[PDB]
Amino acid sequence: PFFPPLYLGGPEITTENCEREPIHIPGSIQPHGALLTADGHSGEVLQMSLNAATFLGQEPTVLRGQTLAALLPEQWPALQAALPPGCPDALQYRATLDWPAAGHLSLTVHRVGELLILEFEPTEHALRNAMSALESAPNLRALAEVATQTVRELTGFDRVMLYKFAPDATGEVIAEARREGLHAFLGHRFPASLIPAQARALYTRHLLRLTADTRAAAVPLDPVLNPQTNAPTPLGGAVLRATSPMHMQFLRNMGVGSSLSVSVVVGGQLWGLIACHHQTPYVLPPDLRTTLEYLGRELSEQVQVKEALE
Ligand SMILES: *C/C=C1/C(=C/c2[nH]c(/C=C3[NH+]=C(/C=C4\NC(=O)C(C=C)=C4C)C(C)=C\3CCC(=O)O)c(CCC(=O)O)c2C)NC(=O)[C@H]1C
Repeated sequence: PFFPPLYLGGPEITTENCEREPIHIPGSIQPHGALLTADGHSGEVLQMSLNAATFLGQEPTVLRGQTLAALLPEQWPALQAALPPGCPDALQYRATLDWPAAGHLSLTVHRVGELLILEFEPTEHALRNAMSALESAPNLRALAEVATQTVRELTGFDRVMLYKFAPDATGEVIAEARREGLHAFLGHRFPASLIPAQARALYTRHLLRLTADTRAAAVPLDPVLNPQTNAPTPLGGAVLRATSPMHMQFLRNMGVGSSLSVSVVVGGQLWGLIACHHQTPYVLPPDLRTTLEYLGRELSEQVQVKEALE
C-alpha cells in the first residue's frame, strides 16, 4: 500500500520503503517541458506547472483559469473529438504548434477521467529500416544486439542495454551498445529492489519513461491537487512527470545525466527494458521517442517469436 505523496504529508522515501513511493502522482514535472491540466468538458485550465507561463510566454495571471478554446483555438475542436469521456487513458491526441515565444512545440494530450493532461515540449525511412532489422534478426541474442545497436544509432545515446527480468524480478544486462571507454555491464545482474514492484507495475501500463537531466529539480504543479477531485493528478501517462528522487540519485552515482527506457511486454508481462543512458543531460526529440515506442512494440513481438523458435 502506497504512502501518501510528499505534498499530502507523506514521508521522504528511504531504502526500507522503496516500493511504497507513489511514483505515478509526484505533483511535479521535469523542467524541459510544461504541463497544463484542463477540464475535459469546458477546457478551463485547472493546473499549471510553475514554469508553464514562462515556458509558453504567457502572463501567470492570464494562464490560470483560461480556456483551451482561447489558448489553443486551432486544436481545441480536434482535441475534444479525439479524446471523449471514457476513452482509454492510453489514447493520445498529438499536434505540432508554431509558438513564437517557445518555437515549434510538440503537444501531447491524454484524458484521465474528466481531466485532460497537456504536455508541451520543443520539437525539431529510418523507422522502416529499423523495424525490418529487428524482424530479420535470426535468434534472440542477435535480436537483442540489433535492438541495442539500432536504438543507439537512432538516438545517439552513450549506452543502450537490453535489461531482462528474471522470475524473481532481478535484472540482467543481456546485450548492450556503448560508447568507447564506458565500462561493460554485459552479464551483470542487479537486485529486484532497484526497479521496485510499483515501478514494474506502472511500466506494464505506460511503456516509456525518462529523466532528461538527473540533476534538475522537479517543477511543481499549481494547484498541486486536481480541483475537480481534491485529489492527486494521475501522471503515470505523462512523460514529463518527475522521476523518483531515489532513482535520480542512483543515476547520478552512475555518472548518468540522462536516462530513458522502453518496456518490452511479452504475454502481458514485463519481460525487460530497452534501457538508455547519456553522460550529459539530453532531451531525446519527441519524434524520436515515438520511433522508440514503435520499436519497443516490434521488439516485444519479436522476442515472443524468437522465444517460440528456440
Ligand atoms: C530504494 C529504491 C531504489 C530505486 C527505486 C526506483 N528505481 C526506478 C526506476 C529504474 N531503475 C532502473 C535501474 C537500472 N538502470 C540501469 O541502467 C541499471 C543497471 C545497469 C539498473 C539496475 C531503471 C532502468 C529504471 C527505469 C527508469 C529509467 O529507465 O530511467 C524507479 C522508478 C523511477 C520513475 O519512473 O520515476 C524507482 C522508484 N532505485 C534504486 O537504486 C534503489 C535505491
